[PDB]
Amino acid sequence: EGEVIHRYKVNGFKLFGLPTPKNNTILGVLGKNGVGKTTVLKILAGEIIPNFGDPNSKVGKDEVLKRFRGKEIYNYFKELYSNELKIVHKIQYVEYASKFLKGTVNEILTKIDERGKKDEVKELLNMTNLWNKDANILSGGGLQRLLVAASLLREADVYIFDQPSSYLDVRERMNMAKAIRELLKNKYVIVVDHDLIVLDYLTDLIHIIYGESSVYGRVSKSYAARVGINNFLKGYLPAENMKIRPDEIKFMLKLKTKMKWTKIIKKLGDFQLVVDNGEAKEGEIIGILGPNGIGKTTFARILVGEITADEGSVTPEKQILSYKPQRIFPNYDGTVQQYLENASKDALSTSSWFFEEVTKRLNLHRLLESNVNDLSGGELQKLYIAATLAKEADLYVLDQPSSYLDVEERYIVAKAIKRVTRERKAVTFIIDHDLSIHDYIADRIIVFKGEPEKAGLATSPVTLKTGMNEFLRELEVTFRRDAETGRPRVNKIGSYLDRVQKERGDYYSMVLST
Ligand SMILES: Nc1ncnc2c1ncn2[C@@H]1O[C@H](COP(=O)(O)OP(=O)(O)O)[C@@H](O)[C@H]1O
Ligand SMILES: Nc1ncnc2c1ncn2[C@@H]1O[C@H](COP(=O)(O)OP(=O)(O)O)[C@@H](O)[C@H]1O
Ligand SMILES: [Mg+2]
Ligand SMILES: [Mg+2]
Repeated sequence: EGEVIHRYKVNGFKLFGLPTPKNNTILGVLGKNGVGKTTVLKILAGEIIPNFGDPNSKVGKDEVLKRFRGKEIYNYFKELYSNELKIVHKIQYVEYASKFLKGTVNEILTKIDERGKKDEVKELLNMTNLWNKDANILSGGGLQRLLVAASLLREADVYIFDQPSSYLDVRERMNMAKAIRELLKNKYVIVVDHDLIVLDYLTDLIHIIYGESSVYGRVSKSYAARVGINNFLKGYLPAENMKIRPDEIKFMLKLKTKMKWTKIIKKLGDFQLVVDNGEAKEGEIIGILGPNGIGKTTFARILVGEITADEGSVTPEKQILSYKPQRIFPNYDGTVQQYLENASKDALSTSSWFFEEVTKRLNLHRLLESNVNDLSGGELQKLYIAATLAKEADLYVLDQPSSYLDVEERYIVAKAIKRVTRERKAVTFIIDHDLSIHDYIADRIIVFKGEPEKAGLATSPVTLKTGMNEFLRELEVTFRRDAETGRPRVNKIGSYLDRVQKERGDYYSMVLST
């Protein structure tokens, strides 16, 4: 019911509504995958002409303008279609935007530097490492930084960023958010992202897109950024009168050592890793965070006996472990069902707590006939997370499980990790680059500091407060608690609370409504 903006094919996905871009404003778009976020951006960018639900018909620009006349969006579209707007679009699929890239990072950026901001962006996005590398040879994260950089250098009216936090480490995400905020004043900016802290930093306004993945999406009205993210956490949109999730994502709610490790040293070629002694309690979640190339995965690999430490040990030396590696690939002949059944009797019995909380809530129950090699990154991720979690263990290690996940699935996963760990009185280490995930479920954290590729030093497990304080300080940002949802809120650099908390040394504030 309502007015269809676009439909790709008969009986296919349909989109209802569009957000209006606003000048001198950063507009966030948020929702689970498969609901039309990328479609919305491509419409806004002028790459797709809305067909108003008829994929047979070739709608012209004139027709689109007649259909919008009187409405909020008309004027944007008039300017778009009358070629009065220069549009920059940092596309979602960065790996596809790679095979048309000739030359080094420096020379690509030098070619397109229209705003004389090359050197500025180099600094802001910390690109000196990438500087004389071939665009062709770049990893996910280097490509993402190169395209975001390239977008910042362009002189344009509208800048569109589809998921710029993908492949970025915790530090890079924050730098990218600072860079966009700083360099794109007095422009139309639209951003889609699944990292809530990135969105919170970047956005003035927020639209939620909700619906059923691959069936339909509807765009909410514009909310003030803070409110929009809060309604998303509550899972309720007041204006639309819409329960978009049956439960809420709540922050800040309310003995024996199961394992202990000495100082751990590991040298790999050039890179030296040092990890401080520590211990973990039964039921406890230790988040691990730090930039990439710093030894987090090496540390994971030491804990699972894949790599031997050069000095130091973990007691007890042999325990039942369950491991979700960072690098995920289809390595199995059989179905999702066969793979899950192999892992646990629980995982697929409609009878257990697991099936409904994890399996079903991950929507893995819909992929049972699929064989593992058919699955997308997102689906393999959930499959490996679910399998890992279904196994009865003393120790769980999950490496970057939020990669490939949308904004909903990461919190469903987060919740599950907590549930399994506490249920089974186990230790869980989770490495992740989404800071809200840590805030949401980590009981203590380990911070990795140093120089990517050369040296990493990791602290013992400390309180979120103790670790975040030191981590945020280096990163030069301050966090407070939102009054309504208790979610972390990042003070925009320069802001009222930002310089005061900075003087106090209170970078990670546990105070409500700061
Ligand atoms: N060219 C297309 N033809 C048919 N279906 C498409 C096409 N492009 C996207 N879709 C579908 O529309 C839905 C919404 O996709 P998209 O806008 O990319 O979602 P999101 O960005 O929110 O993940 C998904 O079903 C997607 O596969
Ligand atoms: N087997 C290895 N041999 C030599 N160097 C390695 C090996 N495995 C990882 N490295 C290097 O060690 C550093 C630490 O990597 P890793 O533990 O993968 O970091 P993170 O998970 O923090 O990104 C990286 O620079 C990586 O290239
Ligand atoms: Mg998309
Ligand atoms: Mg890693």
